[PDB]
Amino acid sequence: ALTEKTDIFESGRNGNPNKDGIKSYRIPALLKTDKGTLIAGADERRLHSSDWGDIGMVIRRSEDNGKTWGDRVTITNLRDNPKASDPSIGSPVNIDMVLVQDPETKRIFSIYDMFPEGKGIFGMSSQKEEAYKKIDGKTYQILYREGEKGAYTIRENGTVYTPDGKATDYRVVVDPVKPAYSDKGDLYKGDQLLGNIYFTTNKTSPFRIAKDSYLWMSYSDDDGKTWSAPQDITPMVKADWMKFLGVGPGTGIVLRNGPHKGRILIPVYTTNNVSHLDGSQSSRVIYSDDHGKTWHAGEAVNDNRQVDGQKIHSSTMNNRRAQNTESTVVQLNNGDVKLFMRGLTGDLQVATSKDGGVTWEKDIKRYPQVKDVYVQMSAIHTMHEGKEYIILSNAGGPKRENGMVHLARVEENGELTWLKHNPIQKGEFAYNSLQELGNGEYGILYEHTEKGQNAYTLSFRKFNWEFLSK
Amino acid sequence: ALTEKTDIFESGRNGNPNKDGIKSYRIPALLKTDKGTLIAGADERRLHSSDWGDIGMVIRRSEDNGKTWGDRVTITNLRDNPKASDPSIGSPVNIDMVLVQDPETKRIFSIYDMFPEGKGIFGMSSQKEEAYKKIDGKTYQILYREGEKGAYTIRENGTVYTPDGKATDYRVVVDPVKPAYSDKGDLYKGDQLLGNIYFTTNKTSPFRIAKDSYLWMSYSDDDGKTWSAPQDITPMVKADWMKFLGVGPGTGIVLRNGPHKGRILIPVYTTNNVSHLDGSQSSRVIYSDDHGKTWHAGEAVNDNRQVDGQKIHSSTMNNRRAQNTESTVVQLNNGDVKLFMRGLTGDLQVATSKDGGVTWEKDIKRYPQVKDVYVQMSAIHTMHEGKEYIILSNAGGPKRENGMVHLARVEENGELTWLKHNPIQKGEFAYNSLQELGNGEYGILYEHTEKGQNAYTLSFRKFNWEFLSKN
Ligand SMILES: [Cl-]
Ligand SMILES: [Cl-]
Repeated sequence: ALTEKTDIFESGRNGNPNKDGIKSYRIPALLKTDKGTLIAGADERRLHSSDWGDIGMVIRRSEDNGKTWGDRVTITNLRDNPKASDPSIGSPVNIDMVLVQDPETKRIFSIYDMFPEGKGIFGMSSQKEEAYKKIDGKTYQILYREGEKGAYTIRENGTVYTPDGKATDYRVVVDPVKPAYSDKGDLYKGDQLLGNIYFTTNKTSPFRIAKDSYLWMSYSDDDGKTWSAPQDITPMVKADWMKFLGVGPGTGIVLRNGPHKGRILIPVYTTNNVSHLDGSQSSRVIYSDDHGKTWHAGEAVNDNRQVDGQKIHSSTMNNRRAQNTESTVVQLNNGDVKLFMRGLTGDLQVATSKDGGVTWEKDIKRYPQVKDVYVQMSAIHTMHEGKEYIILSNAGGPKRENGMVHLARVEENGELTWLKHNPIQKGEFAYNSLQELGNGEYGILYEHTEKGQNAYTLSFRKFNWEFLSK
Repeated sequence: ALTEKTDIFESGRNGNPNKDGIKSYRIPALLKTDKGTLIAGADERRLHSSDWGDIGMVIRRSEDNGKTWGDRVTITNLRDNPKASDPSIGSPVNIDMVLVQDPETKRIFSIYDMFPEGKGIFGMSSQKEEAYKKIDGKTYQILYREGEKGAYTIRENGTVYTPDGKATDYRVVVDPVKPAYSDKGDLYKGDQLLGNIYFTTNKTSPFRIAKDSYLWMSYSDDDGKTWSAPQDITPMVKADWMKFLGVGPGTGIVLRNGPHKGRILIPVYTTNNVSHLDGSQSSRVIYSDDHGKTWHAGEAVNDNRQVDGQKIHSSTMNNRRAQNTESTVVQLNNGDVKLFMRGLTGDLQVATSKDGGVTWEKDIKRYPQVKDVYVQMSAIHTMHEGKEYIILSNAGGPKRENGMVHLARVEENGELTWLKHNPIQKGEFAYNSLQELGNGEYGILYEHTEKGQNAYTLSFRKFNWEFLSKN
């Protein structure tokens, strides 16, 4: 009914690095592929457990349904700034991935956040720094040059142009070739390596990008074995008013029925400049209708939402308790999309979209049957048999402890009735990612610590329907 | 050397309406056309002097260099909400115009603010209400229906579409036909008038637009005698983060030299949602390179501006003293654009663009020679014999009093050397608009009160180089 845990990504112990020199792993994502492979994704947090520092986006693959696992594959690992005073905040940062496979092209996507060097999200500029300029139709990333106000641009082949549109002999590595693409952003003047556009302190080159918040995507066409260079999808989805835009980590979906069948959905959330992380964190999805080539932002659950007898909008809100942050997305058989959102009510909050994740119904449903201690969760659609269910996993509480697997029935109505609640991991429990394995089996990859382990070790268990019904 | 004043728009006295039932006139704009005609524009503020209520955008024409003036022509006058409880805030509002003529096509433009019914800018929603939606390449105005969350849209022919994209039996008057276009926004079902999409209280129809801030444009091809229906240019220029976006009233310009020759420049200013009117008012220009067909926003003077050793951006700033609001724009012979900005320093603030108004130099120049009491100003380029000058008019102070005309030599590098400072109106003096008349003689339309006149009566005077040069 329930396997012992197998550690997939092992953290160090007692504040020290593990044998691989890594203190921490965080942020599990779990994906069952068309070939039957399991892909387990994580942040490899080398220096410490926080959402900054030197972090690699990594996966391991299992070809035997989770029994054994191959070598870590590093998707992306931006190089640290060797001149940074504080190495703990001294590297351009990637954190938080969402995995999903396109069932038609078989292409697998990892979408994750990026910040230039600094304390991650806390390293964003206090005043807006424009990150992109649209020139004669084409969108280019901006560079700021030491002691100058104007917006330089990174154009084709990575040639840097002056604010007034003249090509310089500066070049940015826009087609990285090094393992894990560690050369991305390197800045050259002709033949000479000068620095990196993602460095923001003690710079040895003239140029840096905006101190803002970015969304990157890498893809695999060989079942997770190798990965493309990162693709900067930010300007496709990030509105000018948005401060932070980041993923709700875990595993995204592809709509399997209705008019929008084939659409890829990725949970994300934003903040605004009015109240940032204090009162504006707002869930939504981004989506692709062309197999991951182009991306669009849906509306926020909080857009024109009625809260306490007054309307709010994700761009202007300042309401701590009306926030909804990281989320997990499921499509029902009736075509409706459900968004389960981390928040501050103490119980489960759920939004419904009838147009394939573009807009949301006027009310958020709350379920007091499922506690929410303000931590990430994952949920998946499952059939059994053939009655419709959703499995949702998160911390039971009262703190981030006692991992639970919750079973809901989806009524002919679209409503959910919570039937079963079963512990899956005693002790520390935080982020997690569920997947159907087939033949009545399910897998979960989750954050837990024991025996002095640093936050966190990511471990894998399998369970079956008999476990669910307990 | 200086004519006596001719009142062009006369306010009421002692808080009462004038003979035409109008309490107030405000916001002068003066335009010398290609034909020599003088167009004088204003807000005709019927009920009171404030930036809301029942206001018409009006002009008068002078064909003899300001001696006689014709009848008032009303460009736009949205109808009031007949069911509003408080008539003082009971009408959709237009305020604040900028005039300009395209020297090539001879088209004359009037660009002005619009708000739905309410207390003008103070009637904007406290949270963002989306005003436009893009669907299959086309941008549509949104309508909101009582008790429903979703965005209805006004599509082709004014037909209202449901949020899920189906045609309804409702239609909006998108091509208004009544005098001063007072039927604009009327909401019909079949042939029955139900109400108006600009009404926000005590509505008789199901739909209203976003409670936001809009920019409208009307044009004339017959020297100001008649005007087009208003064109909503907002979606071309208003970024998602912007709260207010409104004109810096007066007279805009067309660049006459350099790589951007022919560009129409219209001063505007924005606020953001972080500090709105308290800490974010920020000047910029909108512009057209295709004779007014399409419009674009330049960057703010405040965008990536260093202020006390720290950067600000117009979209995020909260700095009262760093604001710049209504402004007046001039192009120099060297091609630089100068933006003279209303602000809170006590003296003249000037920004410079080297790229035809799109981006601004890192420094704002302050000129101690010219006082600024926190009020609108105007400035024009002028050639004399033929050396290059700017004339700038505003209140000399200490309050909104003593209208001055300021003369600057423009130096080869674009610096301004202030030469002369002459009073042009004792007592009350506020908004104003200068033009070159020819000789050189010069005209000015300005706000002033005397004899108990309500804020304001707008008057016209001429002056010559001899009054300008006065020691
Ligand atoms: Cl560098
Ligand atoms: Cl109505």
